[PDB]
Amino acid sequence: AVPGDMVRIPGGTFLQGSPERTLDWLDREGQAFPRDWFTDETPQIPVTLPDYLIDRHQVTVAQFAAFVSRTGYVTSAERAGGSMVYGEQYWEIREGACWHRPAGYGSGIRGRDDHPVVHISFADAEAYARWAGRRLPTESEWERAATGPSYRLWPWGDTWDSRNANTAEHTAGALGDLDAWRTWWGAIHAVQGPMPQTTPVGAFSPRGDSVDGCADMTGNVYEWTSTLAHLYSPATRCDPTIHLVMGRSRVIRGGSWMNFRYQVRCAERLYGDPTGWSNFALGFRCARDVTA
Repeated sequence: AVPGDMVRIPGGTFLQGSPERTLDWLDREGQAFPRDWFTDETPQIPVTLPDYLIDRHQVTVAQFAAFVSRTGYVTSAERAGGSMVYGEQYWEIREGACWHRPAGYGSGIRGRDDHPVVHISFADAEAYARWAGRRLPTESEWERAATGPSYRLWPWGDTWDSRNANTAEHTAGALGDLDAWRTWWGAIHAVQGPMPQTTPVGAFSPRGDSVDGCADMTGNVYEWTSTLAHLYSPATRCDPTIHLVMGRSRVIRGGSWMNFRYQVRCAERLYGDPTGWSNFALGFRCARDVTA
């Protein structure tokens, strides 16, 4: 039996990572990051997986609330008294920030039932998945579900469309140019506070869905995987801050509402501190062996 809220990814072998021509092309595009910020996607490696199950949607607020309701679970951020938000200029600790106070004391989740839940630490996410009789996806399971059985830049193919997902490409597009966006970012912080601009899970289906049926693998919230940060070959060379977290951080995928197109690709790698750190743009979805 396959649960109604999961989809079945068929087993096979796929090329995990990004080919050299993609990095060449990002080098040509006038985007910020030097090449060695993307080299942790290289070289591509053959990865064999069985059939496996992955959630169609990111875990929502309403689902996390049911978990807390029935178990009494207290999240890392609650224990710490705060959690990260992106402020006027930098990431910041926000007092009281947590899944039910996404912007800290004075905010709430009224009417965001079906949005992805955020301020989820690595341990929060594993606790939920365990309770649900499931687990986190590995990095390999996540990427295969995003790119499909052959390589593509985004879940829907190689041509960007700001309409297919919840990213900053939409919002900057609407305000007219990257400058009006930065102004806007500043202005909405003054009053409103640091509110996540999440969207209801599945709101862009089927446009932005992956080939196997996963929604929001692009943008909305970052997503935890169970994979400890590692290079695809021992000779891969990246920015020293990426090397620094290898073997310590867990892998975070998908990009978020805050990202532009190159940080929401199927193969983009990000990393997070698994020991209690969390932030207002990071959640998760679950996965399962076909047979538990």
